[PDB]
Amino acid sequence: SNLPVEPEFEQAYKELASTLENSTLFQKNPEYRKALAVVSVPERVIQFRVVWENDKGEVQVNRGFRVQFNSALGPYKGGLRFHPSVNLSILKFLGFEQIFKNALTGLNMGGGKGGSDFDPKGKSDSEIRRFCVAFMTELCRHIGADTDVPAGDIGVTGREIGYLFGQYRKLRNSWEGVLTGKGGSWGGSLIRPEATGYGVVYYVEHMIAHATNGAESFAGKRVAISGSGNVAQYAALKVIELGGRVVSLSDSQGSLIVKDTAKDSFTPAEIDAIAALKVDRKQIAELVTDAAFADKFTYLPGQRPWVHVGAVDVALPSATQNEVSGEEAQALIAAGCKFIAEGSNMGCTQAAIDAFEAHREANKGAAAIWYAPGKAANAGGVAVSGLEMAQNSARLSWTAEEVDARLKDIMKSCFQNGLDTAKEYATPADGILPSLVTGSNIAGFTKVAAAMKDQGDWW
Amino acid sequence: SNLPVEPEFEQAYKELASTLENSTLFQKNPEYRKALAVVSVPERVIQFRVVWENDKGEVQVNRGFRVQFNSALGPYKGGLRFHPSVNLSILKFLGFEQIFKNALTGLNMGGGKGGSDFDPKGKSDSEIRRFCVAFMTELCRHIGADTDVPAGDIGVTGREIGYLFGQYRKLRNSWEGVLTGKGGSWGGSLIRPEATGYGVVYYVEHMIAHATNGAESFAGKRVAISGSGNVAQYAALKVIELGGRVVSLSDSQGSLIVKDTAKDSFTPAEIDAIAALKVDRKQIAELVTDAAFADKFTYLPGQRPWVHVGAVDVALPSATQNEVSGEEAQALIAAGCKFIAEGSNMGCTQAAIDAFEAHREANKGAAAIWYAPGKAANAGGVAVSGLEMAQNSARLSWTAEEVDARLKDIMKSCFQNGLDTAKEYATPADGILPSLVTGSNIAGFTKVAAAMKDQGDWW
Amino acid sequence: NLPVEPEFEQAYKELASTLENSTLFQKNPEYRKALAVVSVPERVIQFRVVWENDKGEVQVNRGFRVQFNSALGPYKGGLRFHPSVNLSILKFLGFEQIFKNALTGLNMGGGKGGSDFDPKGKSDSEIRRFCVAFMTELCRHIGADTDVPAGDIGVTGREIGYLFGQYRKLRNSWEGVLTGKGGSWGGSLIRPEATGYGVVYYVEHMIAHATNGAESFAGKRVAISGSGNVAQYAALKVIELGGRVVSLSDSQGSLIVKDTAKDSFTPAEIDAIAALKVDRKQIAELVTDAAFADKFTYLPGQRPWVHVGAVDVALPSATQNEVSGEEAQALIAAGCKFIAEGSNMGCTQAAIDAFEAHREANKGAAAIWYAPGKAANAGGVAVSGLEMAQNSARLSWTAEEVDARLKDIMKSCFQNGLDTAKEYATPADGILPSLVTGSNIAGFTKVAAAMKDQGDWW
Amino acid sequence: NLPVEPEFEQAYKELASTLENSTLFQKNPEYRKALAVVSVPERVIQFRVVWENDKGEVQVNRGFRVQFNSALGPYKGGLRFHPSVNLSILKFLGFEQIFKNALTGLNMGGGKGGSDFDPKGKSDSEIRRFCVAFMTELCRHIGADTDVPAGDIGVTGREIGYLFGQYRKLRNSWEGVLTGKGGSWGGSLIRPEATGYGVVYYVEHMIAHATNGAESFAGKRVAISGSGNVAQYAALKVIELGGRVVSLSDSQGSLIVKDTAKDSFTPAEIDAIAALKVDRKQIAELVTDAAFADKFTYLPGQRPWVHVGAVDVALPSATQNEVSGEEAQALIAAGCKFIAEGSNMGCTQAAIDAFEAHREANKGAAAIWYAPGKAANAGGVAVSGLEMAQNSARLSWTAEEVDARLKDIMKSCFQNGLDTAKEYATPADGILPSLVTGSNIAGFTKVAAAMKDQGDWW
Repeated sequence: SNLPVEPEFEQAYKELASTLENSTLFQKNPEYRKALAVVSVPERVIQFRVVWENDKGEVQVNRGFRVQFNSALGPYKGGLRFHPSVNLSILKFLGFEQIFKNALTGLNMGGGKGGSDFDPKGKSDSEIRRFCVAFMTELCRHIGADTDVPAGDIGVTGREIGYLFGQYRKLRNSWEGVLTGKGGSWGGSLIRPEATGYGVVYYVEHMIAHATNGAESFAGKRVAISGSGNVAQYAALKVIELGGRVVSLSDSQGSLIVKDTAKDSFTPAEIDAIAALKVDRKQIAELVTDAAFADKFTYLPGQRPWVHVGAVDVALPSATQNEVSGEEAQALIAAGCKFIAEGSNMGCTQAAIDAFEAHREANKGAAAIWYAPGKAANAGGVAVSGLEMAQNSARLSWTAEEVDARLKDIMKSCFQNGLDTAKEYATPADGILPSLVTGSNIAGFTKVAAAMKDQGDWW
Repeated sequence: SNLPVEPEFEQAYKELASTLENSTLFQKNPEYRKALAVVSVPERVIQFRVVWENDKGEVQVNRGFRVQFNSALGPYKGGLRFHPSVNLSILKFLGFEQIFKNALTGLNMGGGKGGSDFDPKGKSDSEIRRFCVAFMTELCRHIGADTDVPAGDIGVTGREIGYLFGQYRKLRNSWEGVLTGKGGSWGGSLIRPEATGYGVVYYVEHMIAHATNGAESFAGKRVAISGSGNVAQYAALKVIELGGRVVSLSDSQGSLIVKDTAKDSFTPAEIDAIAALKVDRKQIAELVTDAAFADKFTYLPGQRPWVHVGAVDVALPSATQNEVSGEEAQALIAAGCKFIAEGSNMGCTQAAIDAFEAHREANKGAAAIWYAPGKAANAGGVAVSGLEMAQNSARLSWTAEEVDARLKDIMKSCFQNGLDTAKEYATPADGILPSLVTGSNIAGFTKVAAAMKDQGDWW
Repeated sequence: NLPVEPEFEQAYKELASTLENSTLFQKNPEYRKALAVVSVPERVIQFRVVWENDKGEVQVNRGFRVQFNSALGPYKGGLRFHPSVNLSILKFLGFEQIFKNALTGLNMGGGKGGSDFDPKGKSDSEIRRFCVAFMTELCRHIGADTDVPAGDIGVTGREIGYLFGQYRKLRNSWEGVLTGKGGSWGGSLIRPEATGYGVVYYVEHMIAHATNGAESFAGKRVAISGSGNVAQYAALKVIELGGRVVSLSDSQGSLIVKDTAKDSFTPAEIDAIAALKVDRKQIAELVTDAAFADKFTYLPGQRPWVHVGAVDVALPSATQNEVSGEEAQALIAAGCKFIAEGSNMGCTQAAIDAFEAHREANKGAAAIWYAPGKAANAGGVAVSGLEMAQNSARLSWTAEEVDARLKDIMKSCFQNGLDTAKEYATPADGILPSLVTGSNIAGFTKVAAAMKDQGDWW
Repeated sequence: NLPVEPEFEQAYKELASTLENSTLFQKNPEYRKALAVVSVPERVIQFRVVWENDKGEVQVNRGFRVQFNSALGPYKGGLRFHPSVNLSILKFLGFEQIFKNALTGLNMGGGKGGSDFDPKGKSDSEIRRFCVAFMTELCRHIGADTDVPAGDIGVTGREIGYLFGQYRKLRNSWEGVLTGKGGSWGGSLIRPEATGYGVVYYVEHMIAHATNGAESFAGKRVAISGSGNVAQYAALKVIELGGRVVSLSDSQGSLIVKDTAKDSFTPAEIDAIAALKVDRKQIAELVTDAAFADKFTYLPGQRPWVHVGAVDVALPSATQNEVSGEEAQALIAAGCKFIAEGSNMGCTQAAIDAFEAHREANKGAAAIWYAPGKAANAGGVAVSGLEMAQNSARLSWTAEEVDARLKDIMKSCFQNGLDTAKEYATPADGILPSLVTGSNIAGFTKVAAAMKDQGDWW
């Protein structure tokens, strides 16, 4: 060809094509291979020079980017990354994946990603404000509430969303849902901190409902969680609300586990204390310096929770990538684990995923461990961005109760899109649970592709 | 300096600064003094020539104005005034106050004010239409549903909102929530006539709930109302709905009071009759020409209701400015009055306000009379403007029931913002009710100020 | 209910007075309605300007743009960054711009803007940051067909640069949105020389009418004040025409030729004053050299008028209100016969009233003839219109082409003011027509008439 | 983390090198900061282009627009439809356009765009469909004050037509949004002749400086390559000036006069090569007639340089990289003293380094003098600016008016490059100043300086 070398993007494309080729989609719909060629070239890319002033009064140059990849199902939606590795290949990879994740939710959102090679590390607040102002001066003309609604990602938190929103308001002279992850007083949504964690649990509550034909739920279930950030904390609290017991949490240095995994659970106050050590970036281990905690928990330095919990029913890896091995996957299966969902991204290794799915194909219905990818089950952050834009449109804020109930419905849509897509295009044997991984890898594309066809984007 | 002389604006600024300096806000947040310098200079002022034609075919010149003061929490929101005194000083004063009132509600609304030195007095309907058309020809380019949403005020009623909306539609070729107080068939909201009056009562129903830990409500309470316009009429009807008894109403010429303040109440039919005398601009006194009314009410010419009602529990001044003196405030306290809220603006004199708050600091909890300023408790008109814009956005009209329930929730937000701000920055002694006047004077600024900071408008 | 704007109210009052004291409202009585419409600005934008100083502190200033009148063209007029700036002062300066711009004969409306921002003590980076903040809001109200601002006190080529570059980044368009631009990004030749040449061009036409062609600048002694581009190019033009330049001055004092009867500044001397002024130095520096100190007297703390001896022409080219009523009577006693301004509002009202009373009392060439700034000072504003014209043609005209159109403009301006005065302010036979009243009427009727045609009034 | 863009990175590197090897950064050290800012595009738009071929199949191509720099004007530069097109190649071509456009002295920024769409084998209807699809997205980023694209390889009058008509339908505006337009819908006279005349105009100025006016084109033997509008109008100009044209060529071979010492192509011969080229025919066809075959030798598979014998001037007017380092040393050995390009990037870097080393080793008229394309090749881009100027005037100038402004432009371009070289790349006494280094510096400092004034860097 003459095409640029884009290894991250070429790999994302190959992965999706590889999933679609392996299913029955092109056997039944051979013409959808054309959809694949079309969708894989972004509708629009803006690259732009960002000049800004540092604390020493010195001119600085960075590169700014917005990949507006697809808008068949709604306006471009997707995060901004401020990281010195950022380039078009990486944003094309992330933006391409964001199309199909947003689509998988059921919400009217396209896909996109942007950001900068700007490095937030070592920068003052004012440097971050000056760059945000310089960045949004160009970006403003390509985005807006009905066109493209960016959000946070690596190096873009509430602080940068703040500065970017202010500059947009000042340029466009308009108050609108142009960004998500806004502050609560200026168009933010309630249930945003809780979105991903709560969403993980609503997703698996849909899995438990389906697998067990309604006979079981989270009430009395033993849940092994890993990690202790946003996702782990709010997933724990939702499990407790639904009458489940969380027997573990972990940070990078070890696992905190209830000594009695038959009886006991983290309480909401124990989660608050964990939350208050994380803010002050201390180790979970530190809690067993007090007398109350030491009596109720074992701390296991350097250890993941999976082999140490005993009999468990649900596993919510919510710490990091590749945090459940093939081995500790067998250990969960052996322990009678029936539900595992990724709070984290790519949380399960290929070996762990293979073990779960091998088990799903050799065990009928409720006797299978059912695995759900993060793409599907950590989509709660995405769902609540949709609800922030919905609230912004009418400029009327919902109650926590209204936002929570809609997030649960949206997670039921993520679950049902995955289920239905598996049943059509990766049809399981009689009595076998459809593959929530294959379902979820395919569901996005088929909706985007049929929509592009209806809209004349391919024929 | 070189600044223009703006006595009304300099006074509004001094009053807010004086409230913030007297609290603990700058002791805990000294950097918010910068927010004060920034917020006090409007983001944008448009002044513009208005040329229009009178009934004699003669050219007329007036001045048109829009102060777009603040938009950190939403699009500019605030009334239009057509009055021969109008100038930039007065609109800056009103627009500045509107920022913090809208903010106090919890709704995503900035603040603004505009209008004209045009004098509606003696003008024909067609003159008012010609001026409205000439006025909106310039104003249209600076406003719109997501930018700036004006409304009514002195000299701008449904009639002028009508003409202004028509001209905007004709200029912009768009149907949108660009104005509030619209006609019911063209984007108006239900519960608009009832907004302020109903809102007054929902606010105090929140005060009664808090003060009495839920043990009391409006059911069986004796309520002294003054005035007989919109506010008094709908406040009365809401009190009756909630099982309360309204023992009084008044116009400029005297007070109509139930002869038996232990037993009796105005009924909804007696309010209809009062409403039908007001439309035909007659005096409440005139009702005691009939036999039924004379038997049930005493008319007291030239008298306010406050000393003449006996034992009363709630007082809703809803007539005019400075309509409850220091003296008639002691008389309400002595009568066991525990709740007073301003339906009217500045309804209580400084002396009355001081008496209420002196009583609040010397009496624990439910034994205090609790006073709420109009800024807080008459915000129902503002709340229903928010709900009109919400309905306009989707172009789907709510039921009276849906609008009423949301107004009650919004009034609970006005109440809670005032409470929480008092508890933080004017912390009462143990067992003392937080100051709803101080709370409500501060709550607006702290939300606008922290939002400006998040958005980079000051640092 | 109106706010008190002294400066504006004064300028409206003296314009009213010039029109009342004429045949205008006798012949066209309906034109009284136009004065009341013209006097209220079509549009005013006031805005918050938040910017960051070199210590990283948040600073807050007020931005303004007065869009006074657009009957004859897009709004046009300078920006002023000065701590005295307010709406009152900009309305006053903007009201004037309407009639100045009108008198060039080009399609330019009138306006004025700026900020109470104080350039004094500010670094180049603080100015760049303020200019970025300022244009961020201003950009949505202005444009090459809407409103084309320019420089003034505290807004030089430097600020015009930073304002242009921010307008270009935000609007993503390269257009004649601002005048006074650099030679390589839409600037005009003759732009440095425009006001100074223009006042001389105008005065040339005065001397020809007053003497029926019998005198010129040739052999005239010319007192000039100031030492900037305006005083420099006014002097170089006087010299080219055979006149003698007897004075220049800066803020700290005057530099006068010892022999004001026969002697003169040279182009070489002018070049060295300009050399000093790029280096921010005083003209006093020069009588420290022996050659200059023999030719010239330095007068600390003085303007030149009282100190030049007998003189024929005065061109105030320094600052506003630099010719008092007393200094005007001194110029009359020194035998001065022609006075027009290189500086914006150089002459006080007391000075203008002295000149006009002298003109009414002295037949023909015996009178001192004053021309108002809206006519004689319009050389820069004229070349600002030719800069717009060059930007819209996408070409840069030669210095000779710009200069040719400038000469033509200043002649049509002189002629309009004289002919208007002869029709509506008909002087006593042998009295020089009022170029004060002629120009005021000429500029007011051209605006008022176009407003009528366009339905701004009836 | 940056992507590898060889072409771009090479062009940045050789520009850096020319600036380092000079007094520029000694005199103006702060200008180093500008090189790093100028080198990153202000804006790049990449977009999907979906279109339908003659079998009704969906096709997908990549569209680009690089908006490199707009300090000096709206973005300006051609579109290329060629299957090799990518962001790297367009950045390279766009970076060059900044400095080419700057050197015309008109207000034009720089840019470049196009598509990997392959016109080869495509019908007129497929091209129309692709042009409609392409402009459908491109239109929102471009405009007569924002970005004015033009033709290049694979984008001829035909594509400019279809692009213009789609822009007009979508934007509902008739404006100078594109250059290279047809004579009846905003096109310019001299647009066919612009690049060929322009290279000759520039070379005229070279021969005059190198010989201090003692030689001209008169009696010069001129080897030309190519047979398009550029080679045709370059030849007709050389002939008008008394020069002799010894070669033309197309892709399949050269056509050389047998007697390169004394003989020449005629205007009549040029007319017939142009007759053939409208009919898509080879220049080889011509020595099948007896008259031509006696006058001329055809050389299959050859460019002319090695084959012309002794020659005085070389004008490569065919394609990029058509003068290797070897062919450059052959031109030096044949006694060639002046070389400039009619074709975009005709000379290889190896050729340019040979010419510049020869210039540094040979005093005065003994040196071969090479002029870089950004200076000598800017005739088309110049007339593109005059096409914008005509569109904004709403007039069509005569051929003589367009030609007059073109001569003036190419003279100011030559003079800027010579004077810049004499200031910052001062040659050894009797050495010809580097028009390579002079032009590079001249074009970089005009852009860098306007960027500074406008606050793009400090």
